[PDB]
Amino acid sequence: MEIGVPKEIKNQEFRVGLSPSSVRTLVEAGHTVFIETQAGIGAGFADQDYVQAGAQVVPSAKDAWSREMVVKVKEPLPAEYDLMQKDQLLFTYLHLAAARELTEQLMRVGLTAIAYETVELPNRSLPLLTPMSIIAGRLSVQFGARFLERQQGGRGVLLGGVPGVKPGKVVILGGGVVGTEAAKMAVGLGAQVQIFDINVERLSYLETLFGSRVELLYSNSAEIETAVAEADLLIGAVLVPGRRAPILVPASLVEQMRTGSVIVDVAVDQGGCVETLHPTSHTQPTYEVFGVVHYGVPNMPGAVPWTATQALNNSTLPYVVKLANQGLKALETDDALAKGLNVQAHRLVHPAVQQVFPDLA
Amino acid sequence: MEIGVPKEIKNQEFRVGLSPSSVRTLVEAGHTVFIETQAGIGAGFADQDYVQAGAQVVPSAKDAWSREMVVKVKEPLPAEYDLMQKDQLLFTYLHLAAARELTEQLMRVGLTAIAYETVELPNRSLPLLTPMSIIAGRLSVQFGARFLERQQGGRGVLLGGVPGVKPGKVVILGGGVVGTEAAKMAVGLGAQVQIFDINVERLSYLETLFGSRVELLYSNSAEIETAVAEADLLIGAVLVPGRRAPILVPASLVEQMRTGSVIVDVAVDQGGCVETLHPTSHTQPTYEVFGVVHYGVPNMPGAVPWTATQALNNSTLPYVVKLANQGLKALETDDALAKGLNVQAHRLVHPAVQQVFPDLA
Amino acid sequence: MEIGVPKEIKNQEFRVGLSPSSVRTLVEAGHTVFIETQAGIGAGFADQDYVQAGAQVVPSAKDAWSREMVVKVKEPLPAEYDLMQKDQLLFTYLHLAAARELTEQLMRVGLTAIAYETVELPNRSLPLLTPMSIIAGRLSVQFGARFLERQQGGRGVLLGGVPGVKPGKVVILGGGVVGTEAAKMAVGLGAQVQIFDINVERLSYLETLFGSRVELLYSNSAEIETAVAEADLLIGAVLVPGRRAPILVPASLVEQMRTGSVIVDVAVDQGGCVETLHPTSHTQPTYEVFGVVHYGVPNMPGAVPWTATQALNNSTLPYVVKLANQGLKALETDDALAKGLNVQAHRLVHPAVQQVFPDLA
Amino acid sequence: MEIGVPKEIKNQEFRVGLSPSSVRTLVEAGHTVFIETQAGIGAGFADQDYVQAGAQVVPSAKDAWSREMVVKVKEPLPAEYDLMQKDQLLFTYLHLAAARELTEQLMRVGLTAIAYETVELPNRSLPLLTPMSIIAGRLSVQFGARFLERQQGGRGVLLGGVPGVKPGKVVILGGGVVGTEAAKMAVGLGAQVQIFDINVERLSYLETLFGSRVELLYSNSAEIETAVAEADLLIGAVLVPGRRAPILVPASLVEQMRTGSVIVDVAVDQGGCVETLHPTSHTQPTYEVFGVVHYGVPNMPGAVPWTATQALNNSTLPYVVKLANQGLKALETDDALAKGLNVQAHRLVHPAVQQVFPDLA
Amino acid sequence: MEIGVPKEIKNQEFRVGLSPSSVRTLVEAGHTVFIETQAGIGAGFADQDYVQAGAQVVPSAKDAWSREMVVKVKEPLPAEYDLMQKDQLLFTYLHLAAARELTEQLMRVGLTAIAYETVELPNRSLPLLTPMSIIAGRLSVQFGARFLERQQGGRGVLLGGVPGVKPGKVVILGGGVVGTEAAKMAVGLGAQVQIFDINVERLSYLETLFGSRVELLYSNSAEIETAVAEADLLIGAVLVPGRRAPILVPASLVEQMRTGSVIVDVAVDQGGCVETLHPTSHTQPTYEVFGVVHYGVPNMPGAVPWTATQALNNSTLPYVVKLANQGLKALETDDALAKGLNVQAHRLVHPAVQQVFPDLA
Repeated sequence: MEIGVPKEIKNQEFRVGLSPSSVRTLVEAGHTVFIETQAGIGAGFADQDYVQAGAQVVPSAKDAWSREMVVKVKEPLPAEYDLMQKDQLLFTYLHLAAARELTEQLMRVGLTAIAYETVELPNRSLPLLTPMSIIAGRLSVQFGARFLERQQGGRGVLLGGVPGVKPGKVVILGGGVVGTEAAKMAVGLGAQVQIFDINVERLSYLETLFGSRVELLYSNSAEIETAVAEADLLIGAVLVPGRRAPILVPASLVEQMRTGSVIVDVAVDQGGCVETLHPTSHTQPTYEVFGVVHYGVPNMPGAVPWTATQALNNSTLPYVVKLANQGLKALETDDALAKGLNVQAHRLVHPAVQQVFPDLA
Repeated sequence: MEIGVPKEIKNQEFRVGLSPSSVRTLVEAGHTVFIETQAGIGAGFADQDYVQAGAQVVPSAKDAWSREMVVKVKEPLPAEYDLMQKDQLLFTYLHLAAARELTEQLMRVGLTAIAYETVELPNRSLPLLTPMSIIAGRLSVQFGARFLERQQGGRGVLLGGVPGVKPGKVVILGGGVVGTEAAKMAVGLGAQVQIFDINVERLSYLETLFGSRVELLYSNSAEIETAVAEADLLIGAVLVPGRRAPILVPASLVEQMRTGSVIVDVAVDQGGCVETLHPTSHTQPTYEVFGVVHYGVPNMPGAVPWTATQALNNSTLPYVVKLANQGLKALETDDALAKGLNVQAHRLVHPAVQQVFPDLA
Repeated sequence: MEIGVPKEIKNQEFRVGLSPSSVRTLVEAGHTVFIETQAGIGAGFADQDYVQAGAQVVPSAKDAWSREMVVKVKEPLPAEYDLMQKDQLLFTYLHLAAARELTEQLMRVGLTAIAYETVELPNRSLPLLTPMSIIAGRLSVQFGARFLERQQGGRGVLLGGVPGVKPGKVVILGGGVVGTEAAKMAVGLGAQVQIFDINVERLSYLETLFGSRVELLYSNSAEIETAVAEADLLIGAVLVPGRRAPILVPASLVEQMRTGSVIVDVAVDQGGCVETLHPTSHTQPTYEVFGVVHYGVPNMPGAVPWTATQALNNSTLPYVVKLANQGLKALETDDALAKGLNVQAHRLVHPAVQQVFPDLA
Repeated sequence: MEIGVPKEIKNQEFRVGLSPSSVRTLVEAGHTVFIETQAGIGAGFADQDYVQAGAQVVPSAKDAWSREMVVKVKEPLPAEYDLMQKDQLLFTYLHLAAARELTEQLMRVGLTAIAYETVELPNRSLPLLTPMSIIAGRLSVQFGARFLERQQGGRGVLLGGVPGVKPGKVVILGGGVVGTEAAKMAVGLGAQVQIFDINVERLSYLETLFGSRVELLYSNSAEIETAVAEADLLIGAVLVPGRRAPILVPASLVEQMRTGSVIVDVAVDQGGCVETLHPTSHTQPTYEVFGVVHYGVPNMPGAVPWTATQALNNSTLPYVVKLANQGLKALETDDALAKGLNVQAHRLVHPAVQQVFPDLA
Repeated sequence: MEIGVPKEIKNQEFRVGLSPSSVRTLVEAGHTVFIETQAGIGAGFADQDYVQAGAQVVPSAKDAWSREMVVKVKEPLPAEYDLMQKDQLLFTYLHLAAARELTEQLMRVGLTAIAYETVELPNRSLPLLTPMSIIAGRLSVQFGARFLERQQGGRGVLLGGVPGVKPGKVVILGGGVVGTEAAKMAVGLGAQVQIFDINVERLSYLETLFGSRVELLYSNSAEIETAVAEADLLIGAVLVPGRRAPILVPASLVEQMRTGSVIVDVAVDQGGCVETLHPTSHTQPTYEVFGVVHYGVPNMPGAVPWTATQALNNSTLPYVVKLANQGLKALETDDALAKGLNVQAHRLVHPAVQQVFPDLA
């Protein structure tokens, strides 16, 4: 099949739909791939690398959008609305329940659009999101460390301390994937770490990973208050993929934290468990509330496009190939794919999205 | 004895001569301490904290310089030349072999000046520098990680990678204190690590710390070239405390590195083992040469003043107390202290400094 | 019930159907056991040991084959065809889809034959094969190390290296049971290790076992090529228990490997992922192709009969007892046993074997 | 030479001068050994075991004291004063600077007495004490855990906690041998551990043992107060082998501890760093002060005589053999032995003991 | 809803139905809580702590039993029979199949009684027992160590030994939750450890926890005999929650153990795998049989009420809240709760209990 990859045009998006290794793999299965010049460049992949792999490098986005399957990272933007075609297959992150216009737009055109974020397994795991959740957990600690530096605005604490001096204290709210990758990094820098969770079984599993090196605590208001008051770095890791999280950290609690302490909430764009935290821009990543530093820049994984592109591809790849081979039948061979289907022939097919635009259905 | 602590006035210096715990300790031994208001603030110590400890908080630097012993972090600056007095004891980092004027200035006045950096043990270890060298080793990796982020200018690599994706490669030149603290952090973030050193015995000792988790290699030109060419993060850790280091990394080698790779050299202010690296300012911390990012901001420990002040104090403290108790006799009870003596009664006493200003002697 | 154990007569087979501890256990449940003299000897079990346990030691194979249940390790050989009886229960490794004659032979006679290798659980795990797969994974590294010695034909590399010298690189294709036991050993000797697998979830689980000590990579052609080209020891561990494996390592790739490198493929007898590798004999275990050493001797576990016999017994034992107690009814109490049934009363009952000799059905 | 071993008669002393393995070794070198019946029994060594080894088992202490060399664990008691002889060599723990009468007594008689505790190396290490110091460090945590049980009087805390529940906090004052063996055990039970010491170099070495699993803190009044106030188990491990320790823990500090907390001070018999702690008896091992449980039973190693006897012997053995071979000349071949000499021919030879009984000299 | 918590009156029971953190949580959901004075005291919770949390502290048990829901730890005792009321909800450990009278008694009264021990998940896991099983596993080693001390009656062995001396040997029968928590502690003290189990898959999982640090052995009579004969500490951990365990350790085996060895069987009250072990009292915790020390005191977790109360609450809490919110409907929303139901309106509803008092049904 013909597959195109346009360059991402969203602001600060440097990742790319397919890496050179994926392309090569796709080419070995017959398919032919067209990639817009410079598409791979922000992720560290030159056109040359795409050529060695068997890709035809195209000079314009129009030449990349004109194919049967377009494989991207972000949702299409208005600027590209006119490049889309009637019978395409579109495979990327869509987040339709948040873009009425985009949703209508794909409906008018009539292609079939598959969202990475809704392809779901029998377990209800979202295999195409996890890779990004892992990266975000790991980055949270890297950003946190940076903002604890005095020049960056923090109190000036080294997480690991030095023999004879207290290490930094990291408090993590949420013991899932994100919270666990975060703990790995903090423990790696030598910090003292506490993780809270409401699931004891999860707490039990974590002990098999960390032994007694980390404090594993049940999330109850009383313990949270004490812990939080003593933290140098507070990490919100309750990323329950639908509705906002209950506030575990109220502004009153935040007033009780030390000056130059830092908060990072992985769930910022969706809604976090920290009352005072809201999204910020790249230009002004942080703000203070009570002398406590808030970092609210979203899409953490976008900071490491080289790593992030491959991680995503390792997971999307088997799906891309299934689609290129079977075209639309794969939706009737693959249940998870079937679940990724959001729009087709002018119809809104995704039950969850229908619920949001109940009148679009 | 009366001891004063003025606020550091050097640009971007946030550390303070004595922390509250030191003060308290000093007070319990009879001595009385005077600290200029806000002196502790950049390090996270409010005046109140100094009061609980037994310090008298003074409103002006003049009130802090007027004592028998002044305890500081950095060298005195011209602005303070007129606050110094004839029979003081001055204890701080001086680095006289680099400041002719300062040196003359202390000579005119006639106090006795003891440099933290020359107090040396029979082993020739410099007990008052080590604490900062440890912190600098640990920070090198924290800075390096930050500059590998795409928005910061790097290729966009997560050091630890994710299962299924390659981790970052960190190459460390020098297996001493700095290089070893750096490896600890890199290994902690999940990176693949290589350390080079010319001392096999040192390599042998490192294996007792890391087992087979890190590659321990003999420093020879041939291996260095290969390693370096493949690095995402190159760390210069040859901090031989006198003369500049031989260039282990020539510009030609640097041209061979990947674009978006990062170099950090802990020995920048003194002279590093990387040809192309020179000091930079806080305002413009990095620059590119061959698409390779260079970070040249000196005094790494200044980023974590809270941690750095205590670490320094844990080491200087026993000396400060000896001086406050015995005054000038301690130099004749303590050999290491004796070695810290640089200037006294208008005379340049330090052999190494005499060698530099041979006509000042 | 009466249970016999004949001595294994296949060439180079030193294991035995039941160890002394199993016998004792069987005896405590009423059953009586007959074992041919010297049957246990290649595995390190003298007849005396069988006597203390309650076994009756028999002087001939005929005296051991004449019982209601015969428990063995390998398939019966022509030489023994005439010792078999009409209503026996035979429990051993059969591999019928590869022995037309054996299959016919058991059909003529009319006993019921249960194959260790087809007794399968609801998960489709083959509980009676796993023990051997674990041993084979562990041995692969032990053999590999031996063939890397110069006198054995390899380049002369110590896997662990020594401080200051590069360790050996081990590349493992397949992240399942075999590949994972192999990594354990290689990491144990100090080698640098990479594991490739197509299942990310499997890669994720492996990180919980190894942390960041091993490189966990997605199997794609591009990465495989690079890795393989740099390997000292290449281990094929794709042992998909039915059909041959896709060639992951083509002869062209092998021509690119260093001279004195070694390849071991655990799937040799069934068909491996390395093009150039074919079975060899004990007498001439290895051969060279492109200066690259190939080890092709099958049945790795046969090298450690003492360990291998107990491991097998720990797993077969509960089945042997069920059969001795309930006779043929156990097949209607035990689904897994039911699945092990291959031949009974002149009928070929195993669906998979029928598929191979569709005219035998 | 003839060597005797009497049974220890001190109350609650179950150890014995030589184990069976030592005896055997001594016998193989020519020497002949006489041991009083039941001498080994409290340590788990029956007379039979002594016989197999080559010892002659004697029915009375008189038969054991009558030899050229007597090897014991404790000091001789009045009851045995009359069994001693004029030219014996006595080798045991003496602690003369605390027993005027014993000292005079050995002077009257005229034997040469060598104290285990003063045999000292060029480093001033006391090789024959260390073994007991290691055991005491390990036991401190075992006793501490027991007294934290509610029925034993403590608050009812499990040191390791369980996932979801806080672990116990153990605070250790002193980072030497004792303090380090104690930390090993506490970390082993899953506790949260802090160690304080005044030597940073020692703190640095400890990090090579524990990594970031334990908090390594500089001993200053301020930090001690906070730590101590939060402890479940406080362990005093400043066992400076001459004079009493400075009080690190004043009664005022103890009033600030939680009820049901426990204190153990390894230096009780000599004088500890905890104000309120004094020796207690086996019959009433503990007492409360402020609701805080105090354990003051001395000679911790006496609780594990089997382990303690061998540990001691492994160290004394080479000395016992040197003495049996060279008799009194060994003191002029061995400097450390020379230093162990306390009394000889009616003369008090030990400089330290002379200082205490300056008129005995 | 109104919730009461009476003080536990059973002998040596110091735990309490709800901790202060639970109370607070319950109060934040509307409910109001009444706790008898001193109820929390044996667990380390003063009334004051209950007040801060929102509890009303009541002066009598009658004031605590008079509520709609009573939350306790142990079964009601005759002394309280008259405090119970007709429409209460009772939630505690009941163990009815062992108390005919209690059972009848709850039947007369007519409340609904829910047993912690029968609330069961689809897996048949008993979520409200596990917390206690974990604690008991950990304590087994702490008690064992204590009884190996000479004064306590054991041979005088330190589990960890010291370099140069043999460590203690711990043999654990049963590889489940209890046996695994026990191994964690023993390994933590430095002991040599063997675990036996009949499930190889379980043995396989344990290797992922311990690597090669522990010996993982299949439970067969022959190996058990040898192991046991060499043990210093034998731990019975076959706690199959219904019927007694098969005797793995017969008196004959016990006669073969060393004198001063210790046995602890976690399953004592229910019936253990050690023939000679029977329950003992607090007053006389142990007894000897063949010179081998037996510890038979039941309810190990009662020794650490502070830890044990929170652990239990972390698990019961979500159930208590569901009951307080939905009252009796929760039994028809929650299957696990439904399974906890034992008695209601004069009827014996629990199938297992009916089987025991078949005439009560």
